[PDB]
Amino acid sequence: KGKNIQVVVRCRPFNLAERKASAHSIVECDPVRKEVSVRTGGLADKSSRKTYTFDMVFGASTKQIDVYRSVVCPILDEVIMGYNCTIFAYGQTGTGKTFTMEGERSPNEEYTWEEDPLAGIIPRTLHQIFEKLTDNGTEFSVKVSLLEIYNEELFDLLNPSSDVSERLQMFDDPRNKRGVIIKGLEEITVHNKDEVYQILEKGAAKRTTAATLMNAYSSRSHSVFSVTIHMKETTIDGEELVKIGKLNLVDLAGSENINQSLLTLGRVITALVERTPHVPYRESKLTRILQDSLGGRTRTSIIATISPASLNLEETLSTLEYAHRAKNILNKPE
Ligand SMILES: Nc1ncnc2c1ncn2[C@@H]1O[C@H](COP(=O)(O)OP(=O)(O)O)[C@@H](O)[C@H]1O
Ligand SMILES: CC1=C(C(=O)c2ccccc2)[C@@H](c2cccc(O)c2)NC(=S)N1C
Ligand SMILES: [Cl-]
Ligand SMILES: [K+]
Ligand SMILES: [Mg+2]
Repeated sequence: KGKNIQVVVRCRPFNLAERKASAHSIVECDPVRKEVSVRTGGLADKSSRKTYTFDMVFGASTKQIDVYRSVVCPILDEVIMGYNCTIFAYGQTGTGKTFTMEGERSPNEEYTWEEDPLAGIIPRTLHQIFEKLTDNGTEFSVKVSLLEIYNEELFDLLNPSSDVSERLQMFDDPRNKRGVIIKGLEEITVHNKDEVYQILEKGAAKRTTAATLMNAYSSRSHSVFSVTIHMKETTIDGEELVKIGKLNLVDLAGSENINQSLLTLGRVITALVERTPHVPYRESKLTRILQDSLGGRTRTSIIATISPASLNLEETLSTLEYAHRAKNILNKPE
């Protein structure tokens, strides 16, 4: 008892701009063999390709529901059992980190947020939480906070009584040693499924007001969306089980090459896989906050997003090489 960090790769399909220009892919996926092959240069007539094996692989045709049913539901269940799980998204801007985590809405109001097929991890997860706990006989309370880092300043994106210019501050919990205390960050209680949306949307709004202030805010900022569940399960025979589960959904700043947290994460990951005594957790806010998610007592997953365009070959390969090194990181949950 321990468990490796599981890494999945998700290629995005071509957009219309790429299709109208008869875009040809330099990427291939074999979910069955769990491999991703990349045409590192040359022709489809004859070429050289680089292959990588990950814990899971999802090609361009993969829909949100697929990702949720495969990687998220199983991790949500662990969370409901009373554990800590963290999921990430890593990749160059434009590859789908935000689609994956939050997703979007189908045009012309064709749908309600609960059935929108374009929904990503965050909302589908908040919807199931109520769907699975209200079902059985469990007393629970759910909580959410959306913390984001920009050039090492922390921003609270869900306090509708504050503005965002205000940075919050970080301190170490004298209680837990692999933890920090973020003074003032608000924790919004989601009383029921029909409250989930406005809460998200509000964060959407505060965010667009963050984009006006900070340059490239959506590309250079790290987003940590946390949902905390307090459950008091009473079995049918009548036993009381008091659990506390926490899930962190992190949308990292684009990997494309200033960002102290991005650089540190890579250095922390290097130390962990190279079994180096000192792990530079403290050299960045992101890594101190999420210290337990990297060689800690939390179940971690990294979803690496990539592009199929030949224009992004170089960045696509850095992302794979990076994600592939992560696989060797060891975590001990209980
Ligand atoms: N898996 C996908 N399926 C359909 N569209 C996608 C997918 N991944 C990315 N896209 C599209 O690509 C663009 C890149 O989106 P985004 O999620 O914002 O990327 P990033 O956060 O990595 O910068 C969006 O317009 C989005 O709709
Ligand atoms: C607000 C919001 C989302 C979020 O998860 C989110 C964004 C910013 C901060 C916190 C959460 C997500 C979404 C939500 C519900 C249904 C859906 O289909 C897509 N994507 C969009 S477009 N919206 C409207
Ligand atoms: Cl769906
Ligand atoms: K896909
Ligand atoms: Mg984004």
